[PDB]
Amino acid sequence: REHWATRLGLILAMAGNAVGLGNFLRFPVQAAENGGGAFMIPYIIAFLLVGIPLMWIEWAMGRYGGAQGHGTTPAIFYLLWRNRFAKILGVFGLWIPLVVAIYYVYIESWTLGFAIKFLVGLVPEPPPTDPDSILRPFKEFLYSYIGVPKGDEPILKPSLFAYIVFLITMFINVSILIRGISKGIERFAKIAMPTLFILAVFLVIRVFLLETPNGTAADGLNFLWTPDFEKLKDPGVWIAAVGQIFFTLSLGFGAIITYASYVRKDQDIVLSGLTAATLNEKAEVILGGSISIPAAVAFFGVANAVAIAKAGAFNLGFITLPAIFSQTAGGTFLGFLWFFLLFFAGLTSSIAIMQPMIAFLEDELKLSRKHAVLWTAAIVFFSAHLVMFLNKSLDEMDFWAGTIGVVFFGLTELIIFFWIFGADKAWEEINRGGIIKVPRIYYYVMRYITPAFLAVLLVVWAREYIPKIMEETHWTVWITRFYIIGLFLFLTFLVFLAERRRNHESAGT
Ligand SMILES: CCCCCCCCO[C@@H]1O[C@H](CO)[C@@H](O)[C@H](O)[C@H]1O
Ligand SMILES: CCCCCCCCO[C@@H]1O[C@H](CO)[C@@H](O)[C@H](O)[C@H]1O
Ligand SMILES: CCCCCCCCO[C@@H]1O[C@H](CO)[C@@H](O)[C@H](O)[C@H]1O
Ligand SMILES: CCCCCCCCO[C@@H]1O[C@H](CO)[C@@H](O)[C@H](O)[C@H]1O
Ligand SMILES: CNCCCN1c2ccccc2CCc2ccccc21
Ligand SMILES: CC(C)C[C@H](N)C(=O)O
Ligand SMILES: [Cl-]
Ligand code: NA
Ligand code: NA
Repeated sequence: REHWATRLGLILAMAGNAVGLGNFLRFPVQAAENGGGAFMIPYIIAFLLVGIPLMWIEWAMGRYGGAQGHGTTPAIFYLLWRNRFAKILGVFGLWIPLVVAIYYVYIESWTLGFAIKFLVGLVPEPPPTDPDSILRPFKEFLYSYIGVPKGDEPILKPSLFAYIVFLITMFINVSILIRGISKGIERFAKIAMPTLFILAVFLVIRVFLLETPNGTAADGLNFLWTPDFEKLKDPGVWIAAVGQIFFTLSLGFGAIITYASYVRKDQDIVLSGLTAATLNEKAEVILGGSISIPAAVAFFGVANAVAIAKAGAFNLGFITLPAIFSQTAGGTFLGFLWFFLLFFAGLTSSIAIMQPMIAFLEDELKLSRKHAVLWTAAIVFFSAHLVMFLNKSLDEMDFWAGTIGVVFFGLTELIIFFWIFGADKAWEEINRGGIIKVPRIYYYVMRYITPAFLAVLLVVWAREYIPKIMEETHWTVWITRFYIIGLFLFLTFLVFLAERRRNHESAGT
């Protein structure tokens, strides 16, 4: 069994797991689209009532399972609840991270592609006034890279460069994962995190130096950090805030659990878990929130910045920011640093969502690390073609797996660990070996508050928001739904084979 060599490696690996594209690309959009400061209140509450408690729960379930040679939920859920059904529900712990990896790695490859082009200076050349004359060249740049449709058809035509970069991205992910936990994920985390931090701070510093006739970077911070209690009664903001919390902290993806399964039985998961969660939040609200938003508001003002965030989730990070940078000396290089930052941020997170499948193949099907990594890479690479060529396929996978799936799974793992397994056993398991104890009140939060909070959230969602996404979408969404449902059946079949394999082994022993 592989174990994290050092505590710093563990923290930086777990921090690398959480700190990713969600901090720098997703958070800014979610905040701006929901009133900025009006989004922060529910976000902070969601972090305290959902983020923190679930982080500890996943670290606990992981370490508990790893002690018995299991790093994924199909097996761990069964250990906590001896029921054939626990194995089915556990499949989501392999499905979610696999589906998310299918589109996450692709988006990650974009940042590598852009980074390369911006470094070499193969970027557009804007006409020397007029906002549209500045932004259009960059919009075209993105649209040509990923191949956005021009006609009436929902078909994408990625550039050859984009495709080749995706292959390289997969290769880089494999090169790290194939070396294992300590010599792969950990070695890399110790290099990537410090780099990521320096790049992020440098960018924040450069961004503040932005002052135009429309505003300053300070105006952006005020927008993001000014309370608006008139939206606290809006369910949509709460759904957005909770969704962001889950995504940014890697909760409900089965990633934290798998990583924690490599933590030694005696090791502290309380302080370690809290540190990883805190590092992510700092990287999100302080770093992530201080780059994109302040820069957009500085050049276009609050109103226009918000409109740009509402048009295309990728606008602000792949079109707007590099466009804004292009108007300053060394702006192309600054764009390179922005995309290089995103690449490392994503790379440290993509290896985390691919490890669960790898761990399952090693733990349950007894495959060698080499074979487990290559097969996982093959499944992701192949499946990724659907996201690369079918328009809005990405949007669909992100919803079922990265949005609904994670909240549902988060509630499932809590119920299984804190209700079925036992609230008092769970509590003991979480605190065992801890350098610090979990505050007493959190017992009540985990047992009553968190589950009730997520239960209400899921109910409202399925009533006033999801029916539209089941009756107001293009027919091609069914191609993606069909395929991801097939992935679930495939994983269920593997769980079944793992059962038959273990049974046969128990007879020979
Ligand atoms: C995975 C099973 C079959 C995959 C076939 C992939 C064929 C990719 O084909 C490539 O697509 C690129 C755009 O994405 C084009 O730019 C290339 O010219 C084209 O050769
Ligand atoms: C550097 C790591 C991967 C580099 C892949 C480069 C793929 C280049 O691909 C080429 O790009 C040219 C534009 O630059 C196009 O005009 C060509 O049609 C295209 O085939
Ligand atoms: C993902 C499920 C199916 C993916 C099918 C991808 C088929 C790619 O097909 C290729 O597309 C290229 C343009 O991108 C064309 O230039 C090639 O002639 C065509 O063969
Ligand atoms: C399914 C996910 C992506 C599918 C991309 C399909 C791109 C198809 O492209 C089409 O391929 C046909 C042959 O199959 C050709 O006869 C058409 O002329 C060509 O436009
Ligand atoms: C509305 N569709 C775009 C969905 C994808 N998306 C992702 C997903 C993974 C990593 C980054 C992002 C950045 C853009 C973004 C913003 C808000 C929700 C989802 C997303
Ligand atoms: C899916 C997770 C690994 C995503 C990561 N926590 C991020 O914020 O990008
Ligand atoms: Cl290109
Ligand atoms: Na994050
Ligand atoms: Na990361």
